[PDB]
Amino acid sequence: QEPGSGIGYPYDNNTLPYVAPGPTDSRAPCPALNALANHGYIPHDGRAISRETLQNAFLNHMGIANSVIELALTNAFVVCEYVTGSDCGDSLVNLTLLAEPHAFEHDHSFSRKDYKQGVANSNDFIDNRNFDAETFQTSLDVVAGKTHFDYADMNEIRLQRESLSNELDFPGWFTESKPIQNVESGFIFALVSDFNLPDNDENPLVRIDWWKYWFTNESFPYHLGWHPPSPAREIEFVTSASSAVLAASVTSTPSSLPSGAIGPGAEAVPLSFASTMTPFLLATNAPYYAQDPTLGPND
Ligand code: HEM
Ligand SMILES: *[C@@H]1O[C@H](CO)[C@@H](O[C@@H]2O[C@H](CO)[C@@H](O[C@@H]3O[C@H](CO)[C@@H](O)[C@H](O)[C@@H]3O)[C@H](O)[C@H]2NC(C)=O)[C@H](O)[C@H]1NC(C)=O
Ligand SMILES: *[C@@H]1O[C@H](CO)[C@@H](O[C@@H]2O[C@H](CO)[C@@H](O)[C@H](O)[C@H]2NC(C)=O)[C@H](O)[C@H]1NC(C)=O
Ligand SMILES: *[C@H]1O[C@H](CO)[C@@H](O)[C@H](O)[C@@H]1O[C@H]1O[C@H](CO)[C@@H](O)[C@H](O)[C@@H]1O
Ligand SMILES: *[C@@H]1O[C@H](CO)[C@@H](O)[C@H](O)[C@H]1NC(C)=O
Ligand SMILES: *[C@H]1O[C@H](CO)[C@@H](O)[C@H](O)[C@@H]1O
Ligand SMILES: *[C@H]1O[C@H](CO)[C@@H](O)[C@H](O)[C@@H]1O
Ligand SMILES: *[C@H]1O[C@H](CO)[C@@H](O)[C@H](O)[C@@H]1O
Ligand SMILES: *[C@H]1O[C@H](CO)[C@@H](O)[C@H](O)[C@@H]1O
Ligand SMILES: *[C@H]1O[C@H](CO)[C@@H](O)[C@H](O)[C@@H]1O
Ligand SMILES: *[C@H]1O[C@H](CO)[C@@H](O)[C@H](O)[C@@H]1O
Ligand SMILES: *[C@H]1O[C@H](CO)[C@@H](O)[C@H](O)[C@@H]1O
Ligand SMILES: *[C@H]1O[C@H](CO)[C@@H](O)[C@H](O)[C@@H]1O
Ligand SMILES: *[C@H]1O[C@H](CO)[C@@H](O)[C@H](O)[C@@H]1O
Ligand SMILES: *[C@H]1O[C@H](CO)[C@@H](O)[C@H](O)[C@@H]1O
Ligand SMILES: [Mn+2]
Repeated sequence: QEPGSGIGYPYDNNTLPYVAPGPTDSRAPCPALNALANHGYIPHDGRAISRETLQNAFLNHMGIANSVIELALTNAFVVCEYVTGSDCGDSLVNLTLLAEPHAFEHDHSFSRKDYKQGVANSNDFIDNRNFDAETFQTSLDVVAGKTHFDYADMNEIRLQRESLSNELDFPGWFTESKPIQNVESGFIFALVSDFNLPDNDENPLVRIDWWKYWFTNESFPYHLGWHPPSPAREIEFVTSASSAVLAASVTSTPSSLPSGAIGPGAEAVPLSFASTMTPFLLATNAPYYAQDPTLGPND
């Protein structure tokens, strides 16, 4: 928000306004990075981003401690080297390259289509990067009529998304990514679980309106009473939440789940790519921004 607005106070004492991305700006397949870039906490153009810039942006403006993004930074730069063909040092070339498929970006996302989702031909690919309202609605509908959801509900959401993706993706494309997705499940609990409930740290419940605002608008749900978690969330909270989602009892089993969908997941680890492997082409679509309504500087 505008720095004088005081909207972030006393949690964020140095806010910057929302500015929609323009057609030449680089955006990510990540709703967090996109929100940060829309506020200029990382470059508004989404280019040439250092680790420290990301660390400070997350810590000071989202209540996410450095520990939470350690592996994410490692993988961002692994993917940068893979996509660009050379070491990216400590300047991430852009956000868009993070949508390189079957890498850090993965199938069965909560709010993005898959790279080969619903394509008639094997060489076809689509926008697996920008927010997709229809896709996100398939996640939201699992918790329809609710204001909050818990670990078991999140497990049901990711199963629905796995089922849909496995059915809709071009044959042979779908690849399960439980470890990375469920770190992201933990990220959702970390950012938009309801800290106004007495047992939030032990038993976090996601506020659906907060989640929907963050994902749809790629800005922060301050108007809904959200604020950055304080103290900043740490990695322990995230991986615990991740394990709790995958441990939760499934009471509704979708059909067409991949092998081993139900049950614990492997620890997320550093990515690696063969030098022989050429990257998949990146979707080239202009960056998504909310248009129904468009957002003001304080939104
Ligand atoms: C340097 C830090 C980060 C990097 C490089 C990064 C990168 C990514 C990438 C590549 C994806 C796409 C995966 C996919 O859904 O196919 C993604 C998704 C996601 N990210 Fe980030 N991320 C970072 C930090 C965070 C943080 C701190 C949060 C929240 C606290 C966050 C929230 C999410 C969520 C919820 C998704 C899933 C979106 C969906 O499934 O529709 N990210 N991120
Ligand atoms: C974010 O950065 C990535 C990585 O640099 C950009 O993707 C790459 O964009 C270049 C064009 O600047 C593409 O190069 C072109 O490739 C074709 C086919 O190989 C070739 O015939 C052309 O002469 C040219 O070299 C490159 O393919 C592409 N990389 C991938 C894997 O898709 C991306 O455009 C950047 N996005 C933004 C919004 O800044
Ligand atoms: C995206 O952001 C807009 C702007 O903040 C949301 O629309 C507003 O919602 C706030 C409460 O968060 C209300 O005070 C305003 O009356 C609304 N204004 C307008 C112009 O509609 C919108 O709800 C957000 N989208 C989602 C899905 O959360
Ligand atoms: C991205 O741009 C490429 C050319 O630069 C196209 O070949 C791709 O199909 C893809 O096009 C999509 O996004 C662009 C924005 O660059 C739109 O102009 C197209 O209409 C399309 O949606
Ligand atoms: C914001 O400023 C107030 C008043 O000076 C202060 O009490 C608070 O600690 C500040 N918040 C942060 C996160 O620095
Ligand atoms: C989440 O899981 C990690 C291991 O992946 C632990 O280090 C952390 O304490 C939490 O249980
Ligand atoms: C790890 O931490 C999470 C979040 O604090 C808990 O919900 C979980 O039960 C475990 O203690
Ligand atoms: C990972 O951690 C979660 C949260 O404590 C457990 O519920 C799960 O069984 C696994 O050990
Ligand atoms: C069985 O119960 C779980 C508990 O959350 C739900 O997520 C599911 O929809 C089904 O009703
Ligand atoms: C749906 O079915 C699966 C496998 O049959 C169970 O693991 C799940 O608990 C739910 O009943
Ligand atoms: C229980 O929930 C799962 C996941 O949302 C569905 O696949 C199933 O149809 C039932 O409603
Ligand atoms: C979230 O984190 C837990 C604990 O490391 C994993 O088991 C899960 O697969 C996801 O990566
Ligand atoms: C990480 O691992 C891959 C193999 O999966 C190697 O090709 C790469 O060079 C790095 O060691
Ligand atoms: C990268 O590009 C090579 C050819 O240069 C392909 O063979 C490969 O499948 C990938 O698309
Ligand atoms: C979002 O932006 C548009 C202009 O692009 C306005 O018409 C709207 O009222 C809101 O400010
Ligand atoms: Mn994805």
